[PDB]
Amino acid sequence: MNVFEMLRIDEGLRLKIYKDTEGYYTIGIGHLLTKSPSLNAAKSELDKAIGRNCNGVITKDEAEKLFNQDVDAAVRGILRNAKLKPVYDSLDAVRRCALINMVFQMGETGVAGFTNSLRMLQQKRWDEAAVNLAKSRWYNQTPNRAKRVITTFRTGTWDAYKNL
Repeated sequence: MNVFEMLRIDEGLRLKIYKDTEGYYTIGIGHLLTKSPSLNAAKSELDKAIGRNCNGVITKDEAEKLFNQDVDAAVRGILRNAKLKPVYDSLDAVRRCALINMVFQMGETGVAGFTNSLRMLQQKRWDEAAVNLAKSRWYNQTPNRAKRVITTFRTGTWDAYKNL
């Protein structure tokens, strides 16, 4: 299993503009288009992102292209962030995938706010960090996805996804 397959499981694939769990306009593999209420603002962002008039719909290829960009941007963002990088560097390969996942879902800024949890992961206190991470809006809003990520940080294996 790799980060791509992991995220594809967590986000799903949708070829037509859709609303995410927070009610935002999204397309493809979890690609946020806008936080704006206007479907029109969304279709506009979409066309700008793809480079064609899409009329709210994209091909598999287009979705995968966006996905490749988003994962790359997530990784580079972690590597450039002063709070994130040291954590990332301290982790093993699977746990690294877990942090990429959180950053892809909630942005760098959002993850950087998990001060205490970050400190625990850095210290390799797996159990403690898992309990701390669960005390968040993140966990309460998307509990099954959060549990999958949390288990990944906890165990250092792909067990939570081997099911799926």
